[PDB]
Amino acid sequence: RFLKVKNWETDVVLTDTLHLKSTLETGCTEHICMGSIMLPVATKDQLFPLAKEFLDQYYSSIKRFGSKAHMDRLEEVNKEIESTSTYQLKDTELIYGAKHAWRNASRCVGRIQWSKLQVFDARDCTTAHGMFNYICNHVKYATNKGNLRSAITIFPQRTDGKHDFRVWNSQLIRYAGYKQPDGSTLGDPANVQFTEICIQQGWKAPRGRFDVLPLLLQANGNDPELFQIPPELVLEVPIRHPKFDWFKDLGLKWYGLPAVSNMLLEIGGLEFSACPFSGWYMGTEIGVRDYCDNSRYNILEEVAKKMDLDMRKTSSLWKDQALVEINIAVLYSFQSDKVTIVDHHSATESFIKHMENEYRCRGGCPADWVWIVPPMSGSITPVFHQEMLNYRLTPSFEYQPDPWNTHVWKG
Amino acid sequence: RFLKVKNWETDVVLTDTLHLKSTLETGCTEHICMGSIMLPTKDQLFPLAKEFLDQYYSSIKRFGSKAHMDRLEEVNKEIESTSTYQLKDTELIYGAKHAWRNASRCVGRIQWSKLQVFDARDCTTAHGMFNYICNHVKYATNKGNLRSAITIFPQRTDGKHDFRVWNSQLIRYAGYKQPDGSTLGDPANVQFTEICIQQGWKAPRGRFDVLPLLLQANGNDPELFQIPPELVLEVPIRHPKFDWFKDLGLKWYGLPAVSNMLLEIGGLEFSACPFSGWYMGTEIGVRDYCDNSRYNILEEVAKKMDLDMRKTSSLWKDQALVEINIAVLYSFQSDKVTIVDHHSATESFIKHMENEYRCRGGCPADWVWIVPPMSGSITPVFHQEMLNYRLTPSFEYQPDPWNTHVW
Ligand code: HEM
Ligand code: HEM
Ligand SMILES: Cc1cc(N)nc(C[C@H]2CNC[C@@H]2OCCNCCc2cccc(F)c2)c1
Ligand SMILES: Cc1cc(N)nc(C[C@H]2CNC[C@@H]2OCCNCCc2cccc(F)c2)c1
Ligand SMILES: C[C@H](O)[C@H](O)[C@H]1CNc2nc(N)[nH]c(=O)c2N1
Ligand SMILES: C[C@H](O)[C@H](O)[C@H]1CNc2nc(N)[nH]c(=O)c2N1
Ligand SMILES: [Zn+2]
Repeated sequence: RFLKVKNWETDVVLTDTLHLKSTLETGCTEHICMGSIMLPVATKDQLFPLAKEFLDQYYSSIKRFGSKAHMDRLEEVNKEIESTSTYQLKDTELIYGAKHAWRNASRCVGRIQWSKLQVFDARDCTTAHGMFNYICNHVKYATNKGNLRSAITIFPQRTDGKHDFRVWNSQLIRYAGYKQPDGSTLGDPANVQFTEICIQQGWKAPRGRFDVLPLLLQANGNDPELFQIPPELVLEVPIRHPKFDWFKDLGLKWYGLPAVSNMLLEIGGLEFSACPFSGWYMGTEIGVRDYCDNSRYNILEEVAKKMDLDMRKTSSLWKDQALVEINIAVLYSFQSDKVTIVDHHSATESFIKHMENEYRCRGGCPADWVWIVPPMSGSITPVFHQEMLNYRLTPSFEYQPDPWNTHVWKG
Repeated sequence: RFLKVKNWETDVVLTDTLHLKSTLETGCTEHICMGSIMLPTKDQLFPLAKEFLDQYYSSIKRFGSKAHMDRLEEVNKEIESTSTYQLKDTELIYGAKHAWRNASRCVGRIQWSKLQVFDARDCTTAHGMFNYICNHVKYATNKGNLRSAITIFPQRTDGKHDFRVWNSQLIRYAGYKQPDGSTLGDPANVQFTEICIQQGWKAPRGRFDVLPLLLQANGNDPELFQIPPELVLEVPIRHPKFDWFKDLGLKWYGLPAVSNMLLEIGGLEFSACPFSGWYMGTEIGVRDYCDNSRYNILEEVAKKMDLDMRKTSSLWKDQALVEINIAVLYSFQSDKVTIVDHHSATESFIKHMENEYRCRGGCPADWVWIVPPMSGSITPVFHQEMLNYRLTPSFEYQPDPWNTHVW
C-alpha cells in the first residue's frame, strides 16, 4: 500500500512505500492520535530474527544480497547466538547501523548529513576511566577548533542488563543548575537534579550561572565515577548582539558542541546503552529553547526590559520581539567566532531537499512534524507546509530511563 | 483505557477518559502516524440518531426518562417512514454548540457555549440564502464587537438537492492571474475568482476586492450576490511606531466566517452552515500576509525596515514577521474590532482544556493546528501534550462543489 504526502506551498506530491518496512508501534491507533505525546534482557528466541532482518538490510545496501558472504555471515551469527546468547557486530556493520539509526531518526531535522558520521568503536572499553578517555577524544575530534564534525562513540552492548555502560549526563557538555532556599534557580534549571547527584558524588561546585558539569560515567554496571572534561577541550561562545551593545552585559554564553549522551542505540537487536553522538547546533535550540523557555534560563523579560519594550500587555508582542533579537545574537556570536551553527531557515530548506531525495532513492523518509517544525516562526519555514509520515524503523535511537532511577548501588 | 497528558512546563497531568466515547477514525494506525496530513440509509441512520439523543438527554440530566424514550421512538418511526428525520430546535442548538466544542483544530473553543444559532432550515432559494447570510454578517459584526454565530440551512436529502455556499469564507479578497505571471490580490482564490467572472461578476481587479457570494439552493445552479459594503467591516493596517506602515496599502476584514464545511448532527448532514467568530492576529499577520503562496509581503516590509536581506541568518524575515503582527493587532484594537493575540488565545485554551478535563473528562486537540504559526514555544500550548480524536457532532470538510455539481 502506497501513501501520498503533499507540500501545500509547492504542490509537490511524494509516494511513501518505505513505511511498509516498519516493525515497531507508534502509540497511535485508528481511534486516537498520540503525535504530540513526548514518550508514547532479550532472549535467543527474539534475537536471531532481529539479527537476520538487519543483516539482510546491510547486505542489500552493499549489493551482496544472497551472496556466499551474506549466507556465511547469517550462519555464523546464528551459531554465535545459540552458543553465547548474543553476537558481535563486524566493524562495517556497526558503522552502517549507527548511520542508519541517525537516518531513521524521525525527530531530527539535521539528517541531510546522515552519511557523514565519524564512528568511534569503543567496544573494547572496560572502565569508567577508559570511558572518560574515549569521550575526550570524541569531543576533541568533533569540536575541531570550531569547525564541527558529526561523531558517535559506541561503548559495549548490554549483556544481561546488569552490566550496563551508561553516561549519566544527558549531554556531554551542559551547565549546572542550583536550587536556592528562596526557590529561585542559579544556572540551568533543566540540570538541577543531575547537578545534585554530582554534588552528592563529591563534585565541588563553583556555584555559578555557567559551570560546565562533570562527566558521570558507569562502566560494566559498576557505580558511576566523576571526571572533569579538560576546559581547553570545551569550546564556548560569549553571546553578544551586532547592534545592541548592552547585550554582552547580560553575561550569557553557550557551548558549541551539542552531544546527546543518554539515548540507547539499537542495531539488529543489540542494545548499546552508551552511545554519545554530536553534531552542531541550529540556532533556535539555544536562542528559543535554552534561553527563553520559562523552565530554562528564562531571559525574555530581562532582554525586553533592556529593549524598553511595552510589557504591560501581551498584544504588544514584546516577547516575540525580544525572542528574535536573542536569536540574532546567538547566530551572530557563533559566526563571528567561526563556530559551526545553522539557522532554522537554512536547516529546514535542507531538510525538505533531503526528504525529497529520500522518497526518490529510499521510498520514504519518516518524519515527526511536531519536532521538525522550529519553535519560532514556524510557518515561514518550508517544513510547516510539508505533510510528513511518522513511523519507526530500525536501526534506531531510543529513549531510556534515567540511570539513577534503575541503578543497583554496589557501594 | 485511561490516558494521561502532561504539560512539560508546569508538570500538570490530566487524565483523559473522553476518548473512549470516540466513534470516527483518525487516519493513524499502530504502525504510522498521519497527524500532519491535512486530510487524513435507514440502517445507517438510527444508531447515529440514538447515539446523539442519548448524549443530548444525558446533557439535560434526563437520560432514561419518559421524554427520552418517547423521543427515541418518535425519531425511530420518522426514520422508518421518511428515511430521514428532523431535529427539534433545542437539539439543533445543542448539536451546533457541540460540533464547535468537539473541533480539535480550534484554539478558540473556550467560547463554545456562547454561539448564536440561526435556524435557516425553512430557506428555499439562493435569494433567501443571501438574506440569511446578510443577517448573519450584521449580527456577528455588531459594529466591531463581534459575536459568534452559525446559520444552518436545510439538511441533505438525496444528495442532488444540496444547499451550498461556494465561497470558502463569506468575506474574502479576489485573486487574479496577470500578464506578468504574478498574482494581484489573494492567490488562494484565483480559482474561485475566475468562476465568479465566468458567471458574470464584473471584477474591479484590485488588490483587496471583496468577492461576491455564490450561492446554491436546493441543487440549482449557483447565483452571484454582492454583500452590502456597509455590512463588511474592514480595518486599515498601520503600525504604532512605523509611520510608513500605513502606505503599504494593506487592510483586512474583521469577520472570519468559514462557509465550506459540513455540520453532522445525529447522522444528519448540513452542507451549508456558515459560522463565524473573531480573528487571532496570526491568522492574518502570519498566514494571510506572509505565506509565500498568499500575499507574501515579507520581502517588501523588511525592505522598508532597511534590514540585512543578504543572509537568512540575520533573521530579517523573523524581524519583519513580528512587526507586521504588532501592526495587525494595533490596527484592530485602535478601531475597536475584536481580535485576540496568540499569547492570550493560547493561555485561554489551556484554561479551557483544564475546564474540559475536570468537567467532561477530556478535550480532543490537534497540536499541529493549535500551536500558533509564530513563536510556537513561547506559547503555553507548545509544551502541552494533547490527544487527538474525533467526536460527534462535528464539522467536516467536503469537496469543493465545482468539482461535483451537476449543471
Ligand atoms: C549535524 C547537525 C545536526 C543538527 C543541526 C540536528 C538537529 C536536531 C534538532 C533541532 C533536533 C530536535 C531536538 C530538540 O529540539 O529537542 C534533533 C533531534 C534528534 N537528532 Fe539531530 N541534528 C544533528 C545531528 C545529529 C546526529 C549526528 C545524530 C546522531 C547520529 C542525531 C540524532 C538525533 C536524534 C536521535 C534526535 C531525537 C532527539 C530526541 O528524541 O530527544 N542528530 N536534531
Ligand atoms: C470566537 C473566536 C474563534 C477563534 C479565535 C478561533 C480560532 C481558530 C483558529 C486559529 C483556527 C485554525 C485554522 C487555521 O489556522 O487555518 C480554527 C479552526 C477551526 N475552528 Fe475556530 N475560532 C473561533 C471561533 C470558531 C467558531 C464560532 C467555530 C464554529 C462554530 C469554530 C470552528 C472551527 C473549526 C471547525 C476549525 C477547523 C477548520 C479547518 O479544519 O480548517 N471556531 N479556529
Ligand atoms: C546531535 C544533535 C545535534 C543538535 N543540533 N541537536 C540535537 C538535539 C538535542 C540538542 N538540543 C535539544 C536536544 O536535546 C535532546 C532531546 N531531549 C529529550 C527529549 C525528550 C523526550 C521524551 C521526554 C522528555 F522529557 C524529553 C542533537
Ligand atoms: C470561525 C473561525 C474563526 C477564526 N478566527 N478562524 C477560523 C479558521 C479559518 C480562518 N483562518 C483560516 C481558517 O479557514 C478555514 C481553514 N481552511 C481549510 C484548511 C484545509 C484543510 C485541509 C485541506 C486544505 F486544503 C485546507 C474560523
Ligand atoms: C508536548 C510537545 O509534544 C512537546 O512540547 C514537544 C513539541 N515539539 C518539540 N520539538 C522539538 N524539536 N523539541 C522539543 O523538545 C519539542 N517538544
Ligand atoms: C502540512 C501541515 O499539516 C499543514 O501545513 C498545517 C499545519 N498546521 C496548521 N495549523 C493551522 N492552525 N492552520 C493550518 O493551515 C495549518 N496547516
Ligand atoms: Zn497519529
